[PDB]
Amino acid sequence: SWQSYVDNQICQHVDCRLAVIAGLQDGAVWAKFEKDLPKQITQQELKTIADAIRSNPNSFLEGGIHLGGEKYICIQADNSLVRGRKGSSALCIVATNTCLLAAATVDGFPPGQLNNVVEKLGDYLKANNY
Repeated sequence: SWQSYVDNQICQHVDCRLAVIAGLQDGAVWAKFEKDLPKQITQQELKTIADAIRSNPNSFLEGGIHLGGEKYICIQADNSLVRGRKGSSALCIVATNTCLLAAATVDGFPPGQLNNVVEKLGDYLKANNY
């Protein structure tokens, strides 16, 4: 299931604050895991991200990356990979052929392990034409 990808492939390999798989066209949530977020992740947040990663990755520089009612400052943005930080919490977002994959880790978790896990799942999905 989509939820098993979130709970196992992502959140048993990193210590998640959040993880989500959503549709790249409409931001529909296919699966999600949350820890202790100020607000539940919304389709509106996901669609905003999807539209920016598809049409203008620079938009994340103005006003940040909003997910779970939290703002992450952008440290990397292009049409298939966006990364951010909120304090010592890292965020990594990938666009596959059909999906947005996003995960953020608890305070202090190594950003590179997060990036490696998300990018690896993205590559698996892309290799299956997802």
